[PDB]
Amino acid sequence: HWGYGKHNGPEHWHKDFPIAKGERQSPVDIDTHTAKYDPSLKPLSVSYDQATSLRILNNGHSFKVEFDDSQDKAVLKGGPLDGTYRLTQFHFHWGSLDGQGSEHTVDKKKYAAELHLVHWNTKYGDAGKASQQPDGLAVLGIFLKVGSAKPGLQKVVDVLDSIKTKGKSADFTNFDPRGLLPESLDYWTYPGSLTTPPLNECVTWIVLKEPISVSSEQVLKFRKLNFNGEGEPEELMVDNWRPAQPLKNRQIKASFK
Ligand SMILES: NS(=O)(=O)c1c(F)c(F)c(S(=O)(=O)CCO)c(NC2CCCCCCC2)c1F
Ligand SMILES: [Zn+2]
Repeated sequence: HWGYGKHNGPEHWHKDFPIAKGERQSPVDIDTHTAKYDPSLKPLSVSYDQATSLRILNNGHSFKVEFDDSQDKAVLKGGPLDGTYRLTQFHFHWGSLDGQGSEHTVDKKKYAAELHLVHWNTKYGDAGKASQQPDGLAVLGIFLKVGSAKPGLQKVVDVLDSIKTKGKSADFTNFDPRGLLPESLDYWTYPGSLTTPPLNECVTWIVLKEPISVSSEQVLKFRKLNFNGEGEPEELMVDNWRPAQPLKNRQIKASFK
């Protein structure tokens, strides 16, 4: 029943999910001047060569591309992480206009959108179980700015007209998420939470410093999606971002100087 609107959006979520007011909620503003360079952090290992995309779905909040995560096929390790995290899905958050849409901010700057690649720690066996653990998930966050097109995104944007309204899905195989990554894997990292209900405090966030560029046409297709189900009043799926939450005692670490 939650969403992003005036009566059911982020300021209301604490009533159903009191963890919304917890000590490690996400997203956050990344103050780049107070982030601590940690020379002991590892390079992030992203191993997406054998990834198997399966389907794309409009769930009424975002859209999400789900992967075969029953094998060790698309894994994140290294960086701040201990052990192996398997990719289960990615999704995006975006704005009604180019000056907003990201969840994280950088020195208060909002990006047009943010891509989240969600991974779960294999020591917990399954994504639901992992979501109940303090080190259960690792989410790789990538900012999107509007400028030149990202050719690797086009396969995603071109099927969005088939999943316009809540509950629609389609097969979506052979999508390579490597085509969504920027050149650099320099990153900030901090302990946080899911940014949607149930808001569990189970995420190690890894947010890349380098944005990708996407074109105005690509992001316009995101904005044609609908929050509503077919046959309810039309509400365009825009501004599906949670604003920055208090950092509380946490340190953000940088992998770079
Ligand atoms: N931003 S985020 O990465 O914290 C996020 C979402 F915004 C999001 F919408 C989803 S969702 O569509 O699946 C809706 C429920 O929050 C997940 N998904 C993860 C969290 C759900 C629990 C199971 C663990 C892996 C999926 C999710 F991780
Ligand atoms: Zn997200």
